[PDB]
Amino acid sequence: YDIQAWKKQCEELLNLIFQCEDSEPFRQPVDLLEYPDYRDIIDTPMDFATVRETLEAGNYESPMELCKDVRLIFSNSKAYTPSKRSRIYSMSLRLSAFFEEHISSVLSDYKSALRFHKR
Ligand SMILES: CN(C)C(=O)c1cn[nH]c1
Repeated sequence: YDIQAWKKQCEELLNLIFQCEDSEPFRQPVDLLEYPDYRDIIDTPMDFATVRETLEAGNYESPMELCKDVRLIFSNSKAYTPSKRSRIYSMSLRLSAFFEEHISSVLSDYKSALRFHKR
């Protein structure tokens, strides 16, 4: 029932994601010189260094907000990909599966702790 535990749990999951080779295209903002039309397709860029920075600055109130930004990294890749078989999109699906498998308990424990707090 620790209401603050999610933060270190998210920091550790971000460390795992950064050690994963599949995260490389998503570690920093998409380079507009490499993908000139990126902002014509994507309205809200997102990347793992921005998520880590937001977390470390104390600018996420809950793991749900962090989860929303991580899911936006994956939906941006899906929207930008020219093919469902592209290399970078294929990496995003594996990384998404790994992130969802690990964030599930973080979200569950946080919501349970918050419900206990207002019991
Ligand atoms: C990060 N990035 C450039 C992408 O998500 C992408 C998706 N398909 N091709 C490139």
